[PDB]
Amino acid sequence: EVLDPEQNNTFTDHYLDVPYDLSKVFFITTANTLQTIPRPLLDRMEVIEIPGYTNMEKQAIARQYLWPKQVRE
Amino acid sequence: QREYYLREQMKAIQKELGGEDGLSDLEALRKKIEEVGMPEAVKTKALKELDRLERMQQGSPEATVARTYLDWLTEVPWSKADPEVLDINHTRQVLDEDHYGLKDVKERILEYLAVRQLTQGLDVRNKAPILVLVGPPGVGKTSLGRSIARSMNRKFHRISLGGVRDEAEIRGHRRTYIGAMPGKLIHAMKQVGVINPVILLDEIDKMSSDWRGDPASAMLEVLDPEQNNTFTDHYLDVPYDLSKVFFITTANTLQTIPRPLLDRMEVIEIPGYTNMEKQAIARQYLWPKQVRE
Amino acid sequence: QREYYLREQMKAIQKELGGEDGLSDLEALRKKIEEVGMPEAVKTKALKELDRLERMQQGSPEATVARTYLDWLTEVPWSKADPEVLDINHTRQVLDEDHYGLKDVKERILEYLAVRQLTQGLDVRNKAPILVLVGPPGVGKTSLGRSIARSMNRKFHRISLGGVRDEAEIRGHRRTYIGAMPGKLIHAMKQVGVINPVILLDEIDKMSSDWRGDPASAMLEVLDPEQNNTFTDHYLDVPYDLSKVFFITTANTLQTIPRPLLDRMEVIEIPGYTNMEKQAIARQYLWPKQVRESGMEGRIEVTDAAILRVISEYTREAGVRGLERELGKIARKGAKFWLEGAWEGLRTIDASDIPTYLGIPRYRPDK
Amino acid sequence: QREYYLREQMKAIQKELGGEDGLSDLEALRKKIEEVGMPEAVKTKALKELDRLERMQQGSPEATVARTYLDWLT
Amino acid sequence: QREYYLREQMKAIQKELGGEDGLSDLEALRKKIEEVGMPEAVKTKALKELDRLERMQQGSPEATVARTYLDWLT
Ligand SMILES: Nc1ncnc2c1ncn2[C@@H]1O[C@H](COP(=O)(O)OP(=O)(O)OP(O)(O)=S)[C@@H](O)[C@H]1O
Ligand SMILES: Nc1ncnc2c1ncn2[C@@H]1O[C@H](COP(=O)(O)OP(=O)(O)OP(O)(O)=S)[C@@H](O)[C@H]1O
Repeated sequence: EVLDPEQNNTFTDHYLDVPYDLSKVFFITTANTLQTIPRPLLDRMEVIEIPGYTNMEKQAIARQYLWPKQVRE
Repeated sequence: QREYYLREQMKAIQKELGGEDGLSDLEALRKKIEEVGMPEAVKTKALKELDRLERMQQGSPEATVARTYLDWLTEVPWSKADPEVLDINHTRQVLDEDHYGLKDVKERILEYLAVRQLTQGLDVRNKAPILVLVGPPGVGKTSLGRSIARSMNRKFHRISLGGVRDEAEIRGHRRTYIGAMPGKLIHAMKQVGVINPVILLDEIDKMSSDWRGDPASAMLEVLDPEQNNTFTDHYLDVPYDLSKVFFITTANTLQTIPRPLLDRMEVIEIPGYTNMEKQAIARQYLWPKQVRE
Repeated sequence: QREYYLREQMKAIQKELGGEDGLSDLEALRKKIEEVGMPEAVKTKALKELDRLERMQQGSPEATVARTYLDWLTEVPWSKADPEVLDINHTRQVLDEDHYGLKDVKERILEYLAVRQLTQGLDVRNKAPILVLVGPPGVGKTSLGRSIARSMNRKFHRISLGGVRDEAEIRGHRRTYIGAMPGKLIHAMKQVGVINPVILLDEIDKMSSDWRGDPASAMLEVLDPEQNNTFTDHYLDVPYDLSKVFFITTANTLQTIPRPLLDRMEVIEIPGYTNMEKQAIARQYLWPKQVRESGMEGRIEVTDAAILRVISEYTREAGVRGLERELGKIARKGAKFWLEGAWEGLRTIDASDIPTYLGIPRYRPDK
Repeated sequence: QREYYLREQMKAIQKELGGEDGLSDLEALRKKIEEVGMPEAVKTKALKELDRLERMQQGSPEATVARTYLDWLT
Repeated sequence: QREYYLREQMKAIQKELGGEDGLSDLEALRKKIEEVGMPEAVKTKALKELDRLERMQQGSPEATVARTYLDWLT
């Protein structure tokens, strides 16, 4: 009910007996596999797969982000 | 002369300690009970508990309980209804404006209207359908409910039963308790103004069911096609008829519905679309929507 | 002190509602208490609570509690019963008008009536059996309650126990609370006017438990025929007799009924219907009521072979809700065909015209 | 009579703290219930709950539920 | 003497707001304890939970708990 992209204009919990509007809120959900998400819940979300890094972009991350941070701390 | 002079004295005592109520709106409740619906046993017990509020004094914490019971009892509709639409062609037009395909559901609605045309007063039973729409996760069977409700010129209200686990959400709590009020059905019948709504029960196959909470066995006598004209709440203790309510329920599978609840409902399969149907849906419903937005 | 003075004059006016408030109380209820006919200990408790409903003033929150407890104690039936039937042939003829088949249940009811009519002098008898109807969904369990109650010329009341979780529905709350109502059983006894109704307790196998106990423990008190003659709720502080009530209960399976309840019950199983039984109850019961409700009577009919087609090739069940949904579908299609051009007389639906009305068959017959 | 005068004194204290302040509670909630941009179908429920609240007892076990509900709405 | 003097005052007040001995309680269920059993520790405990029902309000929930307790212990 909270992630339905057509019907979350009217979300109703049990304490507030009124419909509340959740259509403007930017949801970002995080997972690490898709197999344990039930199929009606997976259909409501847009998938973006982040694959894992190669060695030269690991070098770029280590030069530009990780090593100055570990030096300052 | 003497008895209405006695009324003059009690009026003097009342308005010198008047609350702008206690004689200003108790008799408004007296007028409002008698003018709206309310079969005879209900109005007898209602006037019985109306004449035993007047000697509470608000300054009576049980005066709140009785007045809120009366205001749940008078604002739930009794015999107020929307007419049936006779233009079956106009209903066909409005159903074709919203969705592509889906001939089975549309023919079900048009046959309901054809039956309601041939009964223009015959003293027969008027029993509204109880449906379950079953299909794959993407096929539109939630938007179809309010498309039906707009095409028939009826009122619409949606209830989500997706994670509901307690029985106090279908029926209420008793009037004894501090903050009690009825279940979602009586509240939905109060939000809607009539006795002919289209109530979408959003997913009927996802209710929790164990030895510590099973609402799926309290949905029996809500969806019973023979006995839901005497549905009894726990807050209201009068029998209240739900036999005129057009209930549409939705599910993705039939295996997780309890078997005494499944055969209460007429099952309409919605199978999933072919490539020509998806091309037509994409041409005249989805692409103009995305281009506008 | 002004407002004390003012409703002091109001209660002095209440001494002269009609020249007195007595007719509404000491003379309302003192007339109503022996107008009914009530036992002696409850008469003692009623008189020596009207003794202090006498003394107090109206309006104050200690008089409304006592007055509602006196009003609820006056309108519960004490020693008033419907007459007993002495002709079991009339009971057999009434039971055969509402249902078809179901021979063992009907003859068990006739055995109970014969036992109670032959035995009215030894005073161990006349404990009514706690009947349990067990079967698949769709067989006539719930309808037999009203059919049996019409057969014995008694009054009927149905209580649904499908999702009852609180124990305060069976046995109520004490009348010292700010809101106070009795249980559902004594409310049902107020609904009927007699001491011997037929109470249908529907779906006893589906009661839910909670903390503060489960309502099966409170249900065991009323449904045990050796302790239900002194049944005590908490609203009424007195024992009440519920031994003359004929209880009928329904269930779908036995494995979820509590063990101290199954030891006091006599199960009667309803097996499910064969095809000849299904077409008999479709000729006699389902098809006329599906044609009346469509407004198509005198305009469309169906043969026996067509009903056998509908049973064999479109249903797989034990009950008959699906069969009447199919017959209602045929009546709807006829009602829609009527509006797009009428006919005279009545057309008769044959077994070769069924796929026009119901579509492609969904089960294949054996050959 | 002494403690009657005591409770009557403290009731006189609470009905005017500074100049007024006796009714800053429900009148401030009446202001706040219309300063926010609620839909009308929620405003009707809120005003009916507040009118049902204003007859009650200040400090009842049945008043704090309604006041907490109105606070969650505001 | 002081027992039936102060209870004589109990009687003389309860006679008009109660029409003579009220409820048959409060003097002779005091005598029903000595005619059944009992160990003396049980007897003094019964007298202690008996004498707390003396002035406590009739129509209150705690009194009924104490009432059924001393009636079932009897
Ligand atoms: N035939 C159709 N014509 C037009 N729009 C359609 C059609 N079928 C589906 N849609 C659209 O598809 C979307 C999904 O509809 P939903 O009713 O939400 O599907 P749903 O089956 O109810 O999802 P769940 O997971 O089963 S609750 C909606 O925006 C519909 O408008
Ligand atoms: N032998 C029969 N003769 C006539 N009508 C019957 C017969 N058996 C069943 N029916 C009808 O079948 C319908 C279903 O009856 P019910 O008693 O409500 O079923 P049920 O056994 O109570 O089902 P559940 O799921 O346990 S509530 C009613 O309309 C009955 O009139």
